[PDB]
Amino acid sequence: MMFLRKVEGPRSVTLPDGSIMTRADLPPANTRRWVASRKIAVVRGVIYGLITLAEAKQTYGLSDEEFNSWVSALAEHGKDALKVTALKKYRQLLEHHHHHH
Repeated sequence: MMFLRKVEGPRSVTLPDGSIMTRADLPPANTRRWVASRKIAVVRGVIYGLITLAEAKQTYGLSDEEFNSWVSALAEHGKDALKVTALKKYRQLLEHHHHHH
């Protein structure tokens, strides 16, 4: 089962403004203490780095409102609610990824 994203060598993803993080620092739903950086790392890590919210909800979904509260903290400006960086990208990307030339 191969994916369109050839990622393995990089090992770490870069968040829009949050440096690089690996697939090892991901809170495996359990975790111990969910701190701000810890929570924000989940939403940015799963959505921007690894998988879709389908898997991120089944694995890292914990409580749906809880997950929303992380995104809400990352939103700040909620007029459009779609202009949220992590969500806008996860939404816009589905409509034409790019075009390699």
